[PDB]
Amino acid sequence: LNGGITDMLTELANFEKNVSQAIHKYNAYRKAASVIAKYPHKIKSGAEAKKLPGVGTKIAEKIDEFLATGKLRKLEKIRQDDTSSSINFLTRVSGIGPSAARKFVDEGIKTLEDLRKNEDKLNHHQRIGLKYFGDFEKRIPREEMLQMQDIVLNEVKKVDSEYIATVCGSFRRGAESSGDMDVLLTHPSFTSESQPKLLHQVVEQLQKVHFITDTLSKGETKFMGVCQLPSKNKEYPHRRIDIRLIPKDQYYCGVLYFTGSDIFNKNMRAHALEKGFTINEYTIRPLGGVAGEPLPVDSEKDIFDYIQWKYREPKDRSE
DNA sequence: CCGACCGCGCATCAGC
DNA sequence: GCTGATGCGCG
DNA sequence: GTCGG
Repeated sequence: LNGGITDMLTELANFEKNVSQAIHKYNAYRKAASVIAKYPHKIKSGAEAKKLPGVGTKIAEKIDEFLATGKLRKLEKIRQDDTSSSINFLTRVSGIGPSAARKFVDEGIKTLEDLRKNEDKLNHHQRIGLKYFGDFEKRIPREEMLQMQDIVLNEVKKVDSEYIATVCGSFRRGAESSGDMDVLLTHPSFTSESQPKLLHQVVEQLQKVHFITDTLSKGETKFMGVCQLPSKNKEYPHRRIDIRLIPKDQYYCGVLYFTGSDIFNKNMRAHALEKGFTINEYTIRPLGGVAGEPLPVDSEKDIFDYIQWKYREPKDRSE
């Protein structure tokens, strides 16, 4: 409906973040693009959009110019500037942030090919990001997710039956396609007052059956890496998977949190306020304005009960 | 007018 | 070698 | 860049 405007804003956001290294402007722009995309009328002026939360005076000028001229002068000058367009592109490589990008580009490294020539100048995460540059930008069709979940839940169940695993993200809301695979893991012998190699044991199994192919980073609670579905002798693209081990007594707060949507938790985090509780990523604690101890949570329903809110199916949690 | 705008786990580096 | 800072990715 | 205290 307003495809141009939201593209323009998203270009602007990518540029403040990657090139100006001004992350707050980056979120301001995308915030603005977020609300404008969710606007059931074709915007007809800057002023019109100004009535929106997240759209201020400056973005309003840009919308008038884009509407009037079909382009934005600021963006043009930016696209025809090799430095900032080459820094902006390099960040598409996982492991290359604003700072690394600019660094490379200062010393001539501008392209994927320049990166291959210089593999010896990238860290491990970066090498892997370079390797799977195309694959990481692909979306994961649901029926692959489904198939991926099956192996992950299946291989966890096989290390120790007490393991609990939940693939969250938009996928848990039944979105047709995901961007990565986010699994939350926990285990009875693991609380806020508590085994030695719980995550490891599971990452290994998944490696042992050739499902996990590369590790970006791995510690006692968070795993970031790459996986791939087996094929029938045209191989599947490689995909990003995170795996997070969480204490059992905060597990379900976790699940609720990493299921979103961002907006659903917003209207919930800030509805539980009305009713006298503070929800966060870890716990639901009561308010006295001082927060008491965390309450027991045995499921997602429990959290919904505390704020006496009707339970909302992950699917219907779009907002 | 002026500061907030999430803040955390892991990898790596800067400074001893 | 150790400790704290920084970069990066991510709900 | 936009917001709200």
